[PDB]
Amino acid sequence: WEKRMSRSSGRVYGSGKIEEGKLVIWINGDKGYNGLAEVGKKFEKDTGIKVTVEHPDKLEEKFPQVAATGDGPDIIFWAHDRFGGYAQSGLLAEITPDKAFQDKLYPFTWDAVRYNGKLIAYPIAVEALSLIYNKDLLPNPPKTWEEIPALDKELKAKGKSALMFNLQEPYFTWPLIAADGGYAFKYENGKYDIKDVGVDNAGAKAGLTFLVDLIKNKHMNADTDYSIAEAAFNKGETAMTINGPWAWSNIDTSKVNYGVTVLPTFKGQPSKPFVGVLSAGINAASPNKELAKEFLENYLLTDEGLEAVNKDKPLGAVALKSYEEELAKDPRIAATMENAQKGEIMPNIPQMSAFWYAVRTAVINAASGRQTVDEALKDAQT
Ligand SMILES: OC[C@H]1O[C@H](O[C@H]2[C@H](O)[C@@H](O)[C@@H](O)O[C@@H]2CO)[C@H](O)[C@@H](O)[C@@H]1O
Repeated sequence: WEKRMSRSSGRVYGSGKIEEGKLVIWINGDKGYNGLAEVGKKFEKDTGIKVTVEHPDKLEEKFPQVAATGDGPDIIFWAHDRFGGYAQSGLLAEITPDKAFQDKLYPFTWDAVRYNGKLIAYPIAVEALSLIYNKDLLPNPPKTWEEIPALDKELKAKGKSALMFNLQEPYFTWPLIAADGGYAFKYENGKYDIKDVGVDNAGAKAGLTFLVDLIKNKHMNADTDYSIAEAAFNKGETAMTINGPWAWSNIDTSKVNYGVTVLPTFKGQPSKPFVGVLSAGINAASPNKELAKEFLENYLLTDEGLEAVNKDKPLGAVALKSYEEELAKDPRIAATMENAQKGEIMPNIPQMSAFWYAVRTAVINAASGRQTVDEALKDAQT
């Protein structure tokens, strides 16, 4: 009864699900996938190996599902935080760059893709949220979160608003939650403590309460998502937004005269955005691991490869030492680094998936009023 009702009963996955002799790459739709496809086409021109870049919706949830059956892309791009879960499930190949190649990338970026002593992805770029502001509406961005309500009252009189950003993904609210003490998992003595979650302490509660108060006082709307905030800022309807380097391209196209700067402080403390390392993992069921290695090491992670992607959508602070130096001049990147400094590198442990889902629910429910801050964060905690 037990076996025969389960899909696992005498189950052997089919062969040839992932096509040998080509590369399929998944990357998020807010990244420079058209630029990545340019690198892929160069690879095809040189080597005859076709590269297909796709940007599926919710790829970070689709990948573990399809890869578990030996299907999916040869290469998956995502922030490093999801990869430990993939690795634990046996979905990622350990990557084997030689010492010469490892020397080309910053050591801390290799650390972000290390799991149980193994490298499980290639690091590409360091991402951190910054405060983005309309210099025409706001020549001087606020130093503190606390002064934003007063700013909104000013701009509401002019038919504008102070601030809009994605409230549907907890990634964007985390800088405020972590500012005065909130944390995900406590890193102590070489390991994250999965029983030590800091989403319901005094600091986290204070931060989320300030967010909820902004909404209660009609300075923000609870259902604002990525597209709503991006559209509003790039139309010049709101003075500020919170976003990463990938967003700069659309603002460059917009008519907005904008700047990128340090996130405001909360209770005198710097906002602490979670830092992500955009990373490329190789599917453990791929028959093309040698092709993937060649593409990633000798085509993408070069000055020419990163330039192609960066020209589509800015990567931020790239992990490649040689190319990072060329872009260090950019004040937007400098601001990105400053915020990344003040923040924390995301854990990559398998528990991150559940953590993000819990905090997503908590932030959405607190913001919309489905739950109080105390109720919401209590649930998020273990
Ligand atoms: O909001 C939870 C979400 O946060 C992070 O995702 C970021 C990603 O790192 C960025 O590159 C960009 O695409 O925005 C995303 C948020 O919408 C985590 O990496 C992710 O695992 C988590 O679910």
